[PDB]
Amino acid sequence: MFADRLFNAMERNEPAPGMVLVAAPSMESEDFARSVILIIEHSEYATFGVNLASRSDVAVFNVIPEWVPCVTKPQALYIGGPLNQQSVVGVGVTAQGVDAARVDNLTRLANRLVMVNLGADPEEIKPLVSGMRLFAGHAEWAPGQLAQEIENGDWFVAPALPSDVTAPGSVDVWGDVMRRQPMPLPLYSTF
Repeated sequence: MFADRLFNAMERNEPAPGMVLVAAPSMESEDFARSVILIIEHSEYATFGVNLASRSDVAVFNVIPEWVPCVTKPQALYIGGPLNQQSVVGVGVTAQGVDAARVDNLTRLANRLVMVNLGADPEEIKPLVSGMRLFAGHAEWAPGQLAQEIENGDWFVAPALPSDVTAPGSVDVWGDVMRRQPMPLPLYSTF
């Protein structure tokens, strides 16, 4: 866009758990280009999030095989971010009837999105979620840093959908999240 950075022509939704940070088309960093970062923690100390757009070549079975029954295909670890890549976290979609606030092993982000305690018994969790994906590594923003970057036009804050977390392997996550946003963002998606 000529007038200004693409996102500065859009509305500014407040960052919060359950929202995704969409990378600007011009962001070129190998670790963050075309990422869709789900915010999983947002406090005065930091903001943590996991990219939903990058599938790794590591199969869940080769790391935590006990969770494969609950993992939505592709059953591979997704690269959540450049930090703590040995750390794995699970994001699920609550099943009908479930209220995460009533389950110790499920932490609500927003709507039906939840954090799954991977230390829990997979058999306990299985009937409580209709989908789940595992993320190795995460991204962290120092205090005030996310605001600065948003002001710089680096990120577009938008709500996440369960379909972003359980997206099939043939789906272009960054591309499709951009296509469901107001014009002219869809004109910058690419497949």
